[PDB]
Amino acid sequence: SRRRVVITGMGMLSPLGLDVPSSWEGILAGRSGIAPIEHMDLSAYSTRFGGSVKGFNVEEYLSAKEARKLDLFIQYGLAASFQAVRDSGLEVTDANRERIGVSMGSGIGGLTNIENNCRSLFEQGPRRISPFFVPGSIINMVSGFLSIHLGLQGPNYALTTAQTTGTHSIGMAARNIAYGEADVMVAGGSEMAACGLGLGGFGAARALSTRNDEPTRASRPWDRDRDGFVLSDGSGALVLEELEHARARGARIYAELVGFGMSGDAFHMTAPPEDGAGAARCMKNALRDAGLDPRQVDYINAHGTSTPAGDIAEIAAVKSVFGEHAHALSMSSTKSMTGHLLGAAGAVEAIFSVLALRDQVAPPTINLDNPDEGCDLDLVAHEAKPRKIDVALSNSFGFGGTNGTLVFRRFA
Amino acid sequence: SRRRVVITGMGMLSPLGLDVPSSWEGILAGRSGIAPIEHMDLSAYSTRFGGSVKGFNVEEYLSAKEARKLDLFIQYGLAASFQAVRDSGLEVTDANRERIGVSMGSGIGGLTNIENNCRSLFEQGPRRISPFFVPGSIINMVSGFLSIHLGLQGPNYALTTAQTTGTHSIGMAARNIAYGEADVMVAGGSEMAACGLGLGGFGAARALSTRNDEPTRASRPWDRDRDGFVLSDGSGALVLEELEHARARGARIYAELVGFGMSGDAFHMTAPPEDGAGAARCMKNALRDAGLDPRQVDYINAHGTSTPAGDIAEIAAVKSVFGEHAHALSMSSTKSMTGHLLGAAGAVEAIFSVLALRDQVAPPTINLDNPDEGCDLDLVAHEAKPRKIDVALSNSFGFGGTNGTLVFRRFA
Ligand SMILES: CC(=O)Nc1ccc(Cl)c(C(=O)O)c1
Ligand SMILES: [Mg+2]
Repeated sequence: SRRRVVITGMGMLSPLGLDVPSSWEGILAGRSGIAPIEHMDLSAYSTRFGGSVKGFNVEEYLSAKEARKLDLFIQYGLAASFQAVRDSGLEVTDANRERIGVSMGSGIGGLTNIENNCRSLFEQGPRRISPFFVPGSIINMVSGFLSIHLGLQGPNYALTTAQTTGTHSIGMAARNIAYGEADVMVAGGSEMAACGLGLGGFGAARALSTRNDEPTRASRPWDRDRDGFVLSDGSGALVLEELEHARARGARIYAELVGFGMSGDAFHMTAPPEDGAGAARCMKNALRDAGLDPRQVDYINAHGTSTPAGDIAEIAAVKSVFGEHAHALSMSSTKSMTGHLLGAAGAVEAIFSVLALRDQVAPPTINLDNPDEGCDLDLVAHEAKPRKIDVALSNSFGFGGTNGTLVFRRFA
Repeated sequence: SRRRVVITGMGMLSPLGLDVPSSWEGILAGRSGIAPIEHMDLSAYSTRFGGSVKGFNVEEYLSAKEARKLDLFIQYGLAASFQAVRDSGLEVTDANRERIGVSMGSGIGGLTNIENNCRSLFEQGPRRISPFFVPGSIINMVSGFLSIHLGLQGPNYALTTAQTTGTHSIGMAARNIAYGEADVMVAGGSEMAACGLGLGGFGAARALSTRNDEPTRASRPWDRDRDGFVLSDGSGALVLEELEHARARGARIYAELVGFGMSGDAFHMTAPPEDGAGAARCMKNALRDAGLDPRQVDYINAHGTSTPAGDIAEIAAVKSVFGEHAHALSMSSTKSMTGHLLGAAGAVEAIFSVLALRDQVAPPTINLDNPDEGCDLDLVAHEAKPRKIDVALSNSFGFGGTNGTLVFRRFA
């Protein structure tokens, strides 16, 4: 006998914009946020482009003193969190602060800060390591700093499930509210892995696109010429709220969160099984959680990373769960435009799924010039598609075979 | 309709032993696991000792080839997880594999591997980064690799809540089972932060004991001469199981998990409030969750890190929650012997709390020569104390003001 959970605020940094409306305008226009990386020298690397956050001004959110302590992934998570809480109009008081929590996560966390501190350590020894190195670099410090700044005393934790983090963070936060452990949660994820270790680590695994001549064409989910994912930075946050709580204060409700599914593939450390069996189990678990028939799904925001094996596994899983209904729904990958924000991917894609419901439009899969063998569903190639969307699903599948699915519905 | 949750298996690597029985024998004997660190040169560091895992043989669990790809924190978490599943006697089958999940977490994760790959990048170049850098370093890969090796297809995730990680991992895993999302979970935490960035980062904060001439006396919770925590390595895992599921297969039940609390302090990024208000809120949440009178608590395994501020905050929190009953319960810090396993602390201390119920004994606080002002409870100084224990609490507090409490009870 679970409580209902609605979305009352959203916030974001992405390669398409410094907030949700600017990002979404880009999504509906089919704009690429992918460009050559300017913030470090990648002349000797096989991939020299990605999705950067452009023109981020941390002093809109933090003092220079505060910002110097915190890794960029924490700055980005706090920017999205602050935006979402402002967007919600929630007032934190002594009467409600024990009922408001935070679960903001990251896949990889503080790589840039670890690189910088490794420079000090190797060239000078331990005495030059920052006294703020540990608290400024660990993944739970978005949740930590947001709770201290806003006086949030509810459940305070952080998920780290690689590329599934943002999806699991939102799902588990929704369960906190549904089961009475909180009335409000700020949830989502953040990532800034564009450093030598990030580009070099994924480069060494040969996982990245190397289309340096045309970065905007590199991310091409389900296209026959795809050659790996595009690495991107950013953050997404949602304010999740118990429905009667939202109604009592006259909150603007964007959508309802009706289902959350999880599964493990138990298959391989990085590759999905060819048939997407774990992804299928995860989507079926999310529909059973929501009490929905597969035929009720109108739109899927795919994981769709532009990897050879991953994109085909997702078609196979959708065909398995939805049967002939797979030919009626629309499915798109916004990673075609944003690239892969890793731990933040599921958070920004949850927001895109909520806005697909608000605006009754399926975002395009750009760059889908020549769909690959078996890639024969409605993948919204090239241009956004206005259509009826009552139910939207968002998928994330990550290293270790860890899967998450969120189901959103229009709220009346 | 919440289901009951019991503990049916446990596993561990600690500074006292390579499994649960050897570690617990050390605990009941008042043995220190703390020694000068041998695995690197710390002559330039202000702290040169800690709790290392001694004589670990990963080849008892994994191929040498597989182990070379994995940070030590992942090797340690897998070892504890394998032990716990073997200890439980559970058989993974097609009929139950979707109902068995894993939530193994870490505070800092793969710092040694990230440091070593950073050294390769800076001194040689990006082509020397390991192709296994990402999957061998990120925190979700204990859950990932355990699910691949055992065939576990249920909920697969990882928490990272700094020094609260193991406690939160066990509590949220118990909620998964209680609410019907799984029937079995393997849950706990692992840590190996003894690298330059670890010892140097905590050293730069002045958080560590610097008692280099007497490492076995350094960790001295509530003692007037304490001067900071002792950094330690290892892992703990529990098999959590729905009660009817355990009974149906004739499982040996160690104890029941009856309560779980979370709270945020919302106070400071690293320091606890002097009055322990967040810790008190957390313990009250956990006792109400368990439907208990506070007078039912017989034993508290304290966080008890040997910090000036933390240890006195915990006395204040216990006096606030328990009133006159604070003088009737026994409370001890096993960190007096193990040191602080950071994200694994809550997992190993949950195991010690369960063994205090099995053996009807309060583990000692060693080194408690001169209890500090106001530290006037039964802190089980020096020697283990046999006594009646029906209910045991385990507390963890961490950076970002994150708090967790587990309540365990004897099972008939
Ligand atoms: C459908 C499915 O299971 N896809 C999947 C799983 C895991 C990863 Cl890591 C990726 C990817 O990033 O391409 C794709
Ligand atoms: Mg000792």
